[PDB]
Amino acid sequence: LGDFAAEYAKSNRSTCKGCMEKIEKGQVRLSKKMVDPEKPQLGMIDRWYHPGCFVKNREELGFRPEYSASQLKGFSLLATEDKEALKKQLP
DNA sequence: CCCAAGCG
DNA sequence: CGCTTGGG
Ligand SMILES: [Zn+2]
Repeated sequence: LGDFAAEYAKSNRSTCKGCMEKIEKGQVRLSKKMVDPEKPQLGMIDRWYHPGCFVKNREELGFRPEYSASQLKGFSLLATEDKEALKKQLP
């Protein structure tokens, strides 16, 4: 059961591991906590995705369309409008 | 110049 | 953890 987060980007310095394009400050982003090959030195760090790019990879990231949004830690803290958009985007 | 939030 | 850099 890989663990997931959802939040508004704290900054514009993070990069979407999907499209490899930088995410903008304030933009809704999703993460799988997960060791990096490069820095196993680091333990379980966040890998961030555009919700779209995330969705592209539900399988490879081990997303459980069953449980749904509830499984994204922090999902409840989002604007109602934003909460909605995701529910839709979701398997 | 400065330095800790942010990220990786 | 250590580095880069937003935000002073
Ligand atoms: Zn992306």
